[PDB]
Amino acid sequence: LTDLPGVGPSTAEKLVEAGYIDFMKIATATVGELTDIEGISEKAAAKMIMGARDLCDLGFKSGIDLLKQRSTVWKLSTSSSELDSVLGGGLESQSVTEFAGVFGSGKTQIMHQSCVNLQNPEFLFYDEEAVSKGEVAQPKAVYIDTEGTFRPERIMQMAEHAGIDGQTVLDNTFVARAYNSDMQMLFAEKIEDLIQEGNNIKLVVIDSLTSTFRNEYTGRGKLAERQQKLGRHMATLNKLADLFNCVVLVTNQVSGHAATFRFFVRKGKGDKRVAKLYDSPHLPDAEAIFRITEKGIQD
Ligand SMILES: Nc1ncnc2c1ncn2[C@@H]1O[C@H](COP(=O)(O)OP(=O)(O)NP(=O)(O)O)[C@@H](O)[C@H]1O
Ligand SMILES: [Mg+2]
Ligand SMILES: [Mg+2]
Repeated sequence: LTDLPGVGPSTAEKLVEAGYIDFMKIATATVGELTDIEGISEKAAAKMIMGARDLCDLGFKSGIDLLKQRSTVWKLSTSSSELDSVLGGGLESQSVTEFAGVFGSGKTQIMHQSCVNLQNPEFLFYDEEAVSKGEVAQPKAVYIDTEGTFRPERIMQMAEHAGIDGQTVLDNTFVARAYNSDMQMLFAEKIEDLIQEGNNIKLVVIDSLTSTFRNEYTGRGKLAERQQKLGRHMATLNKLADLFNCVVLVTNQVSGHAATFRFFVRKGKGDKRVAKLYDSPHLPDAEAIFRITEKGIQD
């Protein structure tokens, strides 16, 4: 931090104590965020922000440099061929993907499968020229469970069928049981703390993203307070995904909010499930057929 213009030993201590340990967080911070650190002037805050931006090279880019930025995105396999294809490779890091669907369509199953797949290095697709092995080493997941449906037995089972160690998944997955939107949102904001503690959080799951908000803001009169709260939640999720190059997955039961990739899942015959991609930034709408068995997601 002292490398930053105007930042000395004392200021650096104030910053690290306020959660600002890396340059990107400072480079992308508002003057308000820093000035509120107390002892950090608005003039110094402005100087270090401008300084961090330059150190991080946050300016105009064009040509081949545009491709380089896009290549920092790695993708996680869903264990389904059709689904990975519809996704253009797999679940994207630096974006939020929503799996919406009717009761029992498999939203939670997909969340569990992703936690398991994170521990199979062959399921993380990336360009080794833009993404180093070190960046995706010892990956960990965070599962914010707002429904109470996290099931360690299912993790063990899916892991077994995938040929990987179930306990290893459990050891590298953090679960937080949230009973309301306040806890849900706070846990999400605390993920940055886990990373500062040395945990390479590469997958974040929110199951469910919308349940608490709906139960708390039923009265369709104060829909403003609700949309404001959820919007701030989503903004935190998107920034977290971008800054820490990780995959953010969220579920939503449906029989409006921001999400970069949107799926609607319904049941097929028995084992069968059909997931319709109806919104993404660069892909055409398409449907993927897969199944959910004791092995987890397959086909
Ligand atoms: N161990 C398992 N073996 C085979 N199928 C399983 C297993 N566990 C779960 N399933 C399937 O997963 C279905 C439930 O999927 P689930 O992910 O909970 O749907 P959901 O969308 O999250 N439901 P909800 O949260 O209520 O809206 C079951 O009813 C089973 O068919
Ligand atoms: Mg993003
Ligand atoms: Mg569920």
